[PDB]
Amino acid sequence: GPVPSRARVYTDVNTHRPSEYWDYESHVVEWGNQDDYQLVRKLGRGKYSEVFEAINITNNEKVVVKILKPVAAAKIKREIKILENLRGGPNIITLADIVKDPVSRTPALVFEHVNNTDFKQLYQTLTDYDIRFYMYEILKALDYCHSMGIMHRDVKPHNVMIDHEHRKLRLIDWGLAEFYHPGQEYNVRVASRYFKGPELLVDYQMYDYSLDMWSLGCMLASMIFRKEPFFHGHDNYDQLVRIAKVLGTEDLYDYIDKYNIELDPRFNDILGRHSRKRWERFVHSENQHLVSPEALDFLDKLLRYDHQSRLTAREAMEHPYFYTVVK
Ligand SMILES: CCc1ccccc1-c1ccc(C[NH2+]CCc2nc3ccccc3[nH]2)cc1Cl
Ligand SMILES: CCc1ccccc1-c1ccc(C[NH2+]CCc2nc3ccccc3[nH]2)cc1Cl
Repeated sequence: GPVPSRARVYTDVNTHRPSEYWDYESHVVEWGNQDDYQLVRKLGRGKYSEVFEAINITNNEKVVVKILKPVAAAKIKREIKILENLRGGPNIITLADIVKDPVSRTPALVFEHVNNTDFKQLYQTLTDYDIRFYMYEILKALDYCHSMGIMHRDVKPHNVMIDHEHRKLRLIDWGLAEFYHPGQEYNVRVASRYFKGPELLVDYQMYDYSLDMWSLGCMLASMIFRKEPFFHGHDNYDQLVRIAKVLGTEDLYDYIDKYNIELDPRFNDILGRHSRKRWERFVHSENQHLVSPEALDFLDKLLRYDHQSRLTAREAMEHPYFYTVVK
């Protein structure tokens, strides 16, 4: 059987919490008044939800309304509990209300308003300084939820809202989030395929907060190397092959040997052998302005097969990549 694994930080935070903190199934949903909101314009969507800019008529304030489709609606208690637990934390989206549409029986989550800057245009414009600044903002959100015994499990650009005018960031869409309990075996079918950590791709269920740190490295790699997504797999097996063509197979087999992981028996024909690529092969004239030895050293410390060997969110914040960021 596989060798067990525990987080190297915030391991015991949920054991010292009363059961009401993490036992989301026992939480009672206090439903607000849906007549308190007027839908103004669509901001965007997801496979799980329809997102709108709205007005809260009880205080004439702009709000964000997330209408949950049945897939997202199934896990509402867990999403609500996690949002309530993290409310007020650094760069965490603020849940303002929970409502239901009498006509369709569909629920919706109401959030604080975020004046979001263009998604497909933020990726193209952020300077070297901006990337460092915003990465540090994400790390504040990640260290916070991890410290509160929660794994986001869906870190990607679509789940990060940026108000570039006010240089404000929010870590959003906590629908896939989970409470970390040491020794617990989690479902690996979490997050987008592109941002999945190798622990998920190899069916290593006993994962932890470090999964978010892999996803954060995928984001950074994509940004500095101007390749979106950075690991573009066709399916879950191929996703690991894409990772292996950059990180090499040798470190991958050391990882599976360390935890005694069993791969599919056709593993040698699917994965084969691949050498570790040097980060310099991804550095060209058009992206060299985003690359520094500190960016590469930081990246290398996030994109590690061994989930126990990646920087934690707090250690990532001490990295020299962030020295030039005004604090
Ligand atoms: C390559 C990603 C990245 C790497 C390093 C630093 C920042 C970012 C980033 C982070 C976030 C965004 C903006 N993403 C917007 C996501 C979004 N907008 C929405 C609007 C409505 C509903 C959901 C929504 N999700 C853009 C970017 Cl470029
Ligand atoms: C049943 C335990 C077992 C005993 C002996 C040999 C293999 C397995 C096994 C163990 C796990 C799985 C499913 N997980 C496969 C993970 C995986 N992802 C890959 C991506 C690329 C290449 C191989 C890959 N294998 C399938 C299997 Cl068959």
